[PDB]
Amino acid sequence: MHIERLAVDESVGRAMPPQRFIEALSDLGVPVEFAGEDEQFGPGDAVASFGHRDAFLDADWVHCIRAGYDEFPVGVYEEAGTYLTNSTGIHGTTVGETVAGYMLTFARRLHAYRDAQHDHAWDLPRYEEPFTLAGERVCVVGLGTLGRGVVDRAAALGMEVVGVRRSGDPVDNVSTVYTPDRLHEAIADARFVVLATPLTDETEGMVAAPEFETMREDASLVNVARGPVVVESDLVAALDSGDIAGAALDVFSEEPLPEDSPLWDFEDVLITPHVSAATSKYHEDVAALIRENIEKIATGDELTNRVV
Amino acid sequence: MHIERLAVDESVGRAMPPQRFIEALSDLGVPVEFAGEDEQFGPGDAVASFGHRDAFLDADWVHCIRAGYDEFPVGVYEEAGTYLTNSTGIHGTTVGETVAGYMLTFARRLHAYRDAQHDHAWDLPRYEEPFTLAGERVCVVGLGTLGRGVVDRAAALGMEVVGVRRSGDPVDNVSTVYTPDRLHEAIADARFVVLATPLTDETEGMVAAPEFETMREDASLVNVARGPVVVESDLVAALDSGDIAGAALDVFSEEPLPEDSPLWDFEDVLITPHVSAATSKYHEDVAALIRENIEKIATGDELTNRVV
Ligand SMILES: NC(=O)c1ccc[n+]([C@@H]2O[C@H](COP(=O)([O-])OP(=O)(O)OC[C@H]3O[C@@H](n4cnc5c(N)ncnc54)[C@H](O)[C@@H]3O)[C@@H](O)[C@H]2O)c1
Ligand SMILES: NC(=O)c1ccc[n+]([C@@H]2O[C@H](COP(=O)([O-])OP(=O)(O)OC[C@H]3O[C@@H](n4cnc5c(N)ncnc54)[C@H](O)[C@@H]3O)[C@@H](O)[C@H]2O)c1
Ligand SMILES: [Cl-]
Ligand SMILES: [Cl-]
Ligand SMILES: [Mg+2]
Ligand SMILES: [Mg+2]
Ligand SMILES: [Mg+2]
Ligand SMILES: [Mg+2]
Ligand SMILES: [Mg+2]
Ligand SMILES: [Mg+2]
Ligand SMILES: [Mg+2]
Ligand SMILES: [Mg+2]
Ligand SMILES: [Mg+2]
Ligand SMILES: [Mg+2]
Ligand code: NA
Ligand code: NA
Ligand code: NA
Ligand code: NA
Ligand code: NA
Ligand code: NA
Repeated sequence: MHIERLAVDESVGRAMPPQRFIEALSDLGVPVEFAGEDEQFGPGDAVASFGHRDAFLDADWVHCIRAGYDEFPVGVYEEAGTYLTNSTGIHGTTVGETVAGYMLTFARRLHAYRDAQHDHAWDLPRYEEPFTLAGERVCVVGLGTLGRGVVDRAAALGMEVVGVRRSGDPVDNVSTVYTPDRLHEAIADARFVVLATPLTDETEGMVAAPEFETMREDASLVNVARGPVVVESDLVAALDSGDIAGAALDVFSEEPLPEDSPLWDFEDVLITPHVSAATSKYHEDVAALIRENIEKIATGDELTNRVV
Repeated sequence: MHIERLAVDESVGRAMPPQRFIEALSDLGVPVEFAGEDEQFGPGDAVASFGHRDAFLDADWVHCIRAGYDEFPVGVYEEAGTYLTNSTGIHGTTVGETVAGYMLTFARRLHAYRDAQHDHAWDLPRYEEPFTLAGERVCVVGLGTLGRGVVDRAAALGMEVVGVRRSGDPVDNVSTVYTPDRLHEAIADARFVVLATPLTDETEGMVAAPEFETMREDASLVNVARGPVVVESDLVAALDSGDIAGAALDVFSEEPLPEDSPLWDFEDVLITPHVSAATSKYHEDVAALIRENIEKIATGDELTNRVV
């Protein structure tokens, strides 16, 4: 096909300033322009956006600036003949680092020390509290971009790494790969269980009371996927009961996390506001995907990360 | 003529429960006995201690359970004929992990999110705040056990690593090493400056107003060495002025850090209570060194980590 301009929907501001992205693409080979929420599109238009608007169905191509596309109506794009791509592939370093940071925070007790800092308290941990990630086990559920970003960093810190993916096939830096059939075996002996799957009707509610029972009482859950992969109320009950020790949570069933959620108040819960992938260079990272697909369009090659 | 007993001074409790350590020393071939602060010593005694007591100068050998021995009067041990060893070599994984945790905390803004957690605030970072360690520069000052623990993990996370040591000679995972006379060159372009030297006459007050001026305004100091390597009042002044952005501090010129230190109150300072090396297995890690040196002394070999 033939792209005549890239419209940058104002919604991209949920992850990056639109002007930074626009200017980053000054040499793309088609003009790039800010688009407000009430604009119309037509033949030749590509649109980069955070979320979906029905107006985009008059464009030739929509690039979702997120990895997760579970809030796009994929069926309506098919019918309109509008291509849809996502941003999978670009979040491995940011998420991987964040998750390494969560794990090190728990091992080295940094969050407890931060709490004490507010009170000007020189508070020493219990002797049994501080440990090293070296030699501890992590299970990574989902072994795509996010999961591999986590795996690589965990392995380099000397962790024992296992994980779960649909094929069960070997993955670089993972000692043992399990199919989803064997989730309970995969999580049972892990100090950390990390969720890195898309939200689909197959992964929704995957981690609930029975999984928390299976998990070690000294283990922590990490959710950087989507909130509804966990049954949130079961997680609260598990934390209350001591079925698991704690959790690092970047995503929730309702975001922003409501103020009356019990999750805020657990010492060994870390709440982060859907920012495990945040980066001051997100504009460059998304721009690279746009450049790639503009080359594919020019040459008549299949688009990267095409959803429909 | 042999070591006939190992006394465990009560001061070891500053780091680990004494009876955990005593029980870890059950293999040794000499009895292991708790010693209170009024114990007398004599020929054939070895003593494991946190700090110095003049009573130890009647013993044959003191093992300091810390890496840093700056609080010991090394001069008087020589005249008394008492050997003195330290615990250098066992803190690379713990401190390396803690420092990686500090740097990831700053990059990923985890400390800011923890502050917000207390307020149930879903506070989003400014676009420029979150970054990745990958591609950022760290300068590690001191390239022994602690500094190489730091370096190896920084390198594995994709950082650019430079550093300083007395000889200025190469070190694995350090792309450029500088002599101490080139400290300002080493630190000038670093996003993180990590201190990992002993406290000596040479290093006391190494990092002061001129060093904070040279450092990038966006840089963070990490001190896991000893407080007095920094001129603490100059660090406060630099943070007030914005000469640097912040700091992760495990050690202080007075410990416990007084409740009225200005350092508690900076958002981008992390205070930790001299616990970057804390570990639930410290008793095992130190016992290994004791076993090693009991065997060295028994056989007439040079002692490991002999100071005097
Ligand atoms: N928190 C954040 O800011 C953030 C950032 C990016 C992505 N995400 C979320 O993470 C998801 C994954 O992103 P990605 O870029 O790694 O995608 P990806 O397509 O590269 O990887 C997905 C992986 O999940 C696996 N998977 C699917 N169903 C599974 C199941 N039932 N059990 C186990 N594994 C299963 C796949 O087989 C693959 O290994 C996104 O869909 C999005 O929801 C969150
Ligand atoms: N925070 C903690 O809990 C904790 C734990 C262990 C050690 N420490 C401190 O860290 C210090 C270092 O321990 P280590 O085991 O790494 O010691 P080490 O002897 O293995 O290494 C010391 C390093 O510092 C370097 N150094 C000395 N003078 C220097 C100078 N003027 N400029 C630059 N580099 C210089 C040496 O060349 C060497 O590379 C200890 O003496 C102790 O004070 C703190
Ligand atoms: Cl797969
Ligand atoms: Cl040296
Ligand atoms: Mg508006
Ligand atoms: Mg506690
Ligand atoms: Mg189940
Ligand atoms: Mg608990
Ligand atoms: Mg609360
Ligand atoms: Mg702020
Ligand atoms: Mg100077
Ligand atoms: Mg500033
Ligand atoms: Mg205060
Ligand atoms: Mg020998
Ligand atoms: Na991917
Ligand atoms: Na460990
Ligand atoms: Na459990
Ligand atoms: Na050493
Ligand atoms: Na970076
Ligand atoms: Na400066």
